[PDB]
This record gives sequence, structure tokens and C-alpha cells, in this order.
Amino acid sequence: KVFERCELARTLKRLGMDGYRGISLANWMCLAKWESGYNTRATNYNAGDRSTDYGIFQINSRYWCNDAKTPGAVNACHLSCSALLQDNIADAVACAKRVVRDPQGIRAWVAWRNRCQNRDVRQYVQGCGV
Ligand code: NA
Repeated sequence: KVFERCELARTLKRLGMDGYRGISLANWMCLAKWESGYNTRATNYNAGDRSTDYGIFQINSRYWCNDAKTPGAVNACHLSCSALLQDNIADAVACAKRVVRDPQGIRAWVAWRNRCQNRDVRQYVQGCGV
């Protein structure tokens, strides 16, 4: 499914994302927008390392979830990558939280660094009443 902007903001807020590890809800929104366009079914296969990025947050199969086909895989979220392709994003949110508890935090996502970090992201939550 493709979440509508405010629908996702409210969902992430309900799931405890606002301020998680100091990450504002607007930053999570910016991350989701640039990673997947708010699409829970998005997948990006990287033929080089043979890993695939899954779901709304584009979490990678080499370090975070198991897709049973990625070389050098550690499954830090102890979770099937299939759980990251569900309309229900609770599993994805729990894994996203695990990712950001590592030293880099949300900087783990290159797209977020390039399109969101240090920039005004207030437009992502404006009018959502969150
Ligand atoms: Na893995």
C-alpha cells in the first residue's frame, strides 16, 4: 500500500516514532518519502552485493532482515524481510528503531543524509495535526 502523508505521520506517531532516539516524526517522514514514496511494497535489488532493500524504510537484507538469498547476511532485526512488505508496518517500525540504535543512528540511510539531514522538514507534518 502507499500511505497518504498525514495517514503515515499519525501511524508512526502512534507507533512511538516521534522523538525516538531524538529523531523527530518529520525526519522519519522525510526518510520514508525519499526511500520508498511511502510504499510498503517497494523493493530494490542491488545486483552487486546481491542484497535487496525492503519496504517503506528500504531496510537492507545484508544487515537487518533475512530474505534467505543475501551473501554475508546478519539478520540484526531477527526478522524475515517479508515482514517488511506488509501493509501493517509495526514490524518495520520495530526494525527501523533497531537500526537507529546503532552509532550512526538515522544517518545509516544515505538518502536521508542527502535529502533530509540539516534541512527544513516541517512540510512533512504540516496540517497533519500531529
Ligand atoms: Na540478514
